[PDB]
Amino acid sequence: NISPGAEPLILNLSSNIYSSDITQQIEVMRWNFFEESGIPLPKIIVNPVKNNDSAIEFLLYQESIYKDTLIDDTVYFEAGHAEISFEFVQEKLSTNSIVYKTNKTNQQLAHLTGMDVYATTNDKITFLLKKLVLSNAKEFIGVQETRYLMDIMERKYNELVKELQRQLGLSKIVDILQRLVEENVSIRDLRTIFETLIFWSTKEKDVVILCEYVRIALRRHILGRYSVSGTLLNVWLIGSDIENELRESIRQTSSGSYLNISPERTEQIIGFLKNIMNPTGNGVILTALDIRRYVKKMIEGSFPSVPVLSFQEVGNNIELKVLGTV
Amino acid sequence: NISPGAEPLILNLSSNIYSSDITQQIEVMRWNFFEESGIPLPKIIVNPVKNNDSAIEFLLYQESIYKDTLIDDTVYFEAGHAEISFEFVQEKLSTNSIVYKTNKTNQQLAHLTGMDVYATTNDKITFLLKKLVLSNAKEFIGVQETRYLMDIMERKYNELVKELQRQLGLSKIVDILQRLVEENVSIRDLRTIFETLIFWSTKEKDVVILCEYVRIALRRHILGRYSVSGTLLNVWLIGSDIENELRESIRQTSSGSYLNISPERTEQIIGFLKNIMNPTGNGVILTALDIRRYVKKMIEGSFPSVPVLSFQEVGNNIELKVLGTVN
Amino acid sequence: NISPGAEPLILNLSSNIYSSDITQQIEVMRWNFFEESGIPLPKIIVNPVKNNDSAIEFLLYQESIYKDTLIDDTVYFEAGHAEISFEFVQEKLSTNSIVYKTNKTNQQLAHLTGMDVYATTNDKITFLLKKLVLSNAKEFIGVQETRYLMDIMERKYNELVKELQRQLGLSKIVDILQRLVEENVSIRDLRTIFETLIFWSTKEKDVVILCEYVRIALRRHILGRYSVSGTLLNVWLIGSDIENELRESIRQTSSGSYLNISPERTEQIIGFLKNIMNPTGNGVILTALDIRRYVKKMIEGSFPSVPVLSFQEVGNNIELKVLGTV
Repeated sequence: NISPGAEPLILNLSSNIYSSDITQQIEVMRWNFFEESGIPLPKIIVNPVKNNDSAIEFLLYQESIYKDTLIDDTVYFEAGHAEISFEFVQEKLSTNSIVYKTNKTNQQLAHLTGMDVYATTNDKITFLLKKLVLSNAKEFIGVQETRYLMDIMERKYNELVKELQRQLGLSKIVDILQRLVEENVSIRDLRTIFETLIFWSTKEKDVVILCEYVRIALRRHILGRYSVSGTLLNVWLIGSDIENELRESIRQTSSGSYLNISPERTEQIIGFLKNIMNPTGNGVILTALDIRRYVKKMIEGSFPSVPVLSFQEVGNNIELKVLGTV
Repeated sequence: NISPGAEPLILNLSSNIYSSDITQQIEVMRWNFFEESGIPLPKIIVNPVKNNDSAIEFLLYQESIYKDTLIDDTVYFEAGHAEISFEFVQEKLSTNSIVYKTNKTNQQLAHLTGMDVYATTNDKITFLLKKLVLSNAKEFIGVQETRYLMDIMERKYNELVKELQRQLGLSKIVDILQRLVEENVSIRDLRTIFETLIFWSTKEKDVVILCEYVRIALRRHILGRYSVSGTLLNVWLIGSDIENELRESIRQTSSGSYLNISPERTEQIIGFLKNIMNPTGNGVILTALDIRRYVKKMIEGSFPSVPVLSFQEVGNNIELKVLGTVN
Repeated sequence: NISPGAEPLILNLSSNIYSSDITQQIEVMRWNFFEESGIPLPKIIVNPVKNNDSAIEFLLYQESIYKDTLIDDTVYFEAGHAEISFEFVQEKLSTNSIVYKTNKTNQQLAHLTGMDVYATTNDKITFLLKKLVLSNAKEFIGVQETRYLMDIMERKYNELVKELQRQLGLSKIVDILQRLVEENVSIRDLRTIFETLIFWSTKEKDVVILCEYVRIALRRHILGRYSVSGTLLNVWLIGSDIENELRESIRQTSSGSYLNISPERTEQIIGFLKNIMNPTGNGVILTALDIRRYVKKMIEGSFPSVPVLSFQEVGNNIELKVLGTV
């Protein structure tokens, strides 16, 4: 018979690479993703393909998102605040995500240096899967999933849900939760989010503004991720001249808001930042609340995966180390 | 399966320090906190960590709020109206709370002087826990907890609750109770609070104003905490010039009300008070009702944990001893 | 588990003073208080403290209202219309109440003179308890207690209650009953009070005015308390000049009504009265209805516990003896 709709996630593995234990390991990855992101992923379907070409493929709503061949001669790795190590190879995984590859001979030096390394087939598969999902997180949270987070969360917190439903429309709650996952903020702490929306729902009606109040209320989550050992934050600044120019350039229409700036000046502004920033990263850009969403959307696509915060979200209690200013 | 939301409180203890009796002792601390604050805390979860580094950590809604290592060479203490004693070490526990540490050799002198001292692992844990909770009290009282205080409190006082629900909206009751816990006022006496709100609900609608009438009605609780032996209160004053200047500087917007004053003048005003006040504390600042909330929010962060009262909340019956005035 | 709220009344007694019979005697005091005041007190909790310091303490809604030590060398007494007797010691018990103390050796002369004397532990406790409650009577009558007086009082008088509920709001009935207990008027006769409010509810709406009509209707209770043997009333008068000046000084706002008079003139007015009045008391001050509530609130705190009546509440049938005029 006919199924409800396109299957959400399918993994095709050549039978050379396939194994009977990967299903259980994948079911374990779903929990780690939910506890860190607070996004409940659907059930993953894994199909063995009766070919021995060592190929793999990931399908999102039955469209191919990634296809490649696994080899034993190489190994994938991840590095934190640690220093750069020789012979690394960067490869793009999506328009907004990149992974690091190396020859297996380099394995122990990275492991000894403190880097995390993935070498077995099940590691490589699980690593690629989690990075591909994080890149498409906005696709997994919509009307039917929002309603599921509210059906749970009413077996306890029952009055909090009733009050929220009376103050905001369900279609508005969906837009707020989507803007948070778009920038990797975690939505695990729902009562902080719902309590903050109930309080401001009567005073403000702009969905783009409510988003920033929810971000300020999540201070402990944001600082606990980007700061080092909770005591210091590395920073780059935009400066009063560019901030003033950008603040004045704002425009709006029924479709939304945008900036009236030329492509040349935009590329120049980006070029200044590109020249000042070190390729090692490990830093953040601070800005005023009025321009933050536009500065992020402007920089997006050039040296992506760099966080942009604000002087209100970041508190006065922490220490700031400045590494440059545009 | 999936849990309702982030767990409210988790304590991680290295298995060297862990013991089987601490759960029961923690359950006893919850009662003492409820009777003094009137805030009902959720169930605390304690996890043993199979490491022997003597480390501990507290998680609030799964984010780390404090992490440290316990040692046997030092002891924590608390002092009331008593005099200052030698070799004390101050250490910050949060942006708005500080604790005093000392070497174990000093234990009996403080104990003999009348100070309270905490030395065993269970004491140190329970002491740090209560101080961290008091610092975050505003986080534990919201929409779902307010509704719980009203479901209890209707098995008796049933008509009082019906009248309150008809006069005020639940979201408004939540803002009032939060402003009280923000300044350590106790919310244990709910009928005094509910009776006062039913009386003024028609005459006044500003939530920031209703808060002050509830404070005046709680006179016996406030005086019984800061006065000495119920007979005398130590005081510092703001004076007519600064009060008049501050009263005129008030401004407002849809987000709320604020003061139009320069950072330099603000720092100077604070500097005068910082110079006049003695490091021992044991005193209070009196002010007019119109400026009290702003004076508190202004001084906050510089020499914190100093109470600010008013001439209407404090009665004419008690005696006032003045220890200085800003000019 | 969690109790409804702060316990209304708790008595802490040191084991040196505690006894197994005081509970029954306290339960007897509740009846005497209800018949005289018409206010139904909650159940009193008595806790023994395992110390022998002879100390006692009273807690009102878990806050300490009085704390002291009982001794055998002294005795408390009360005197009516009788003359002043030697060696009395006055001590304040609250902002508005004072008690008289004496050495136990003086016991029989006072007893013989006709004064009432309290000497045993149970007497001293019961005497202090009743005086502390009368001082705080306004705290024991509110929304939940008013509703209780109306649930009783409908097993009979059922139509009277229905008519009252249709004419006045419950929050308005609470303010009227509180103003009566604030000035020691008894609320035992509820049908006289309810019948008077049903009659005036349409003609007058000011809660401060309805209070005076209810006082006039209670003439037999008021005269039966302050007059001597029902035939004569001792009086002090304000006079036409001060009454006229006070009548003109009235002002009002949303919070209520008040007098526009200087502190110096206020202290002078009080000083005149303080000089004319004899320390023995046993008298009353008469005034016009328009100023009575303000004159009481003005004199309050200086030589308190002195009744203030009016020419409408007091009838023309009784004889008046004048002891001075300001």
